Amino acid sequence: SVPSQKTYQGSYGFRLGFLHSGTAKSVTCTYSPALNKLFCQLAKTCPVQLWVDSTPPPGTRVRAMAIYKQSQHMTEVVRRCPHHERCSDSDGLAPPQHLIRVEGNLRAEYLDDRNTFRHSVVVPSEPPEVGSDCTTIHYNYMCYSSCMGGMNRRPILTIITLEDSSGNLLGRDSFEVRVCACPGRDRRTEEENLRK
Ligand SMILES: CCn1c2ccc(CNC)cc2c2ccc(-c3cscn3)cc21
Ligand SMILES: [Zn+2]
Repeated sequence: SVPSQKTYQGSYGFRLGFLHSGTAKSVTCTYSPALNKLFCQLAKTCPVQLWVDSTPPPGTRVRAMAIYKQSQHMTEVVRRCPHHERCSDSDGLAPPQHLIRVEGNLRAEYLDDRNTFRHSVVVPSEPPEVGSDCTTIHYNYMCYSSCMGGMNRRPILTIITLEDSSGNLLGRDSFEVRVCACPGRDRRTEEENLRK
């Protein structure tokens, strides 16, 4: 009923990484290590790095799923709001209900769980491009945290799982997400609040 969010590096040493994008008013996506929280604008590119200490097998996959952070809402499926699920902004692959999309990966697959009704998007694990030290997946979040009838200002977490070809767990990481109009300003505010 509630997927695990326990960090788990597993046998391959799996974990996420994030760019250092700053907090200027014009930034479209920025990650706060002190809050373990990503702030991004609606439907904008969010680069998420994948790191491992050793090479996983061919057919390893990487899945992303959103859940509500608060206890009283964890059982509710995170989905796009009644407006955005009907705004015909499909990319041809992502179902219009899904909050999380993968940008620019034709091997992305979108799951509606037959049992939990939860949504997820999964791509094959790939080695870094020649000359890079990690692999990057580009995610888009397709509703605002504030969207009425949808997330309705409730905070969410993204859970990233490394999986084998059967879907068995190999590694797990997670981060909070706020989809908002001004990520740089809101990251500065929430970090100030944390210190105060
Ligand atoms: C998880 C992304 N990633 C890395 C990230 C980071 C690194 C470390 N670079 C210093 C290596 C890999 C890596 C190697 C192989 C595969 C792979 C082969 S067949 C399927 N997936 C994937 C890899
Ligand atoms: Zn919405």
